Amino acid sequence: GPADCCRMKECCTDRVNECLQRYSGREDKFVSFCYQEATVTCGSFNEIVGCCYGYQMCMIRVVKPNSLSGAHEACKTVSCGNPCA
Amino acid sequence: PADCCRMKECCTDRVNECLQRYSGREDKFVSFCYQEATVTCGSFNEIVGCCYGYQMCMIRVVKPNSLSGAHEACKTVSCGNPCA
Repeated sequence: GPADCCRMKECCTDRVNECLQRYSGREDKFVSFCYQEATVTCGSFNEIVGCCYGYQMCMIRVVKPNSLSGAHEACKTVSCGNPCA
Repeated sequence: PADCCRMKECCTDRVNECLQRYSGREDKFVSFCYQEATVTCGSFNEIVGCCYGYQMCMIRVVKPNSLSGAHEACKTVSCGNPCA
């Protein structure tokens, strides 16, 4: 149950990044898994949407094996979209 | 493309700028300026507005001629649920 949507976003992108850092060499295959993990820990206002949906979509588009950091740096500021639906 | 961080920053900036027009009477204009900020920055629920926690914080803290301190105190406060 997040108290603030922006804090939720910051938490979201940090946690996804760290999680994907655990999956080095296969990061692209774990973007969704790590996003779900981040949604549980950081919370969400709609669990279907999660803690930052635009970031998940960006990372799915961009993340390649052993290339995590550039993808995260590029995607972390993208608009999350509507947290409600 | 909406973003709640950008929305929050827009919200508090716009409320502050709006209240800067009402020097000496800021306390009476907090809600007005929050409506102005909500229209300008957008919201995910128009009744809730662009940052509800900030509105309530400013209602509590803003006194005549002390706007900047109030804004500084309130601008990082939790917005609450943007949806309802």
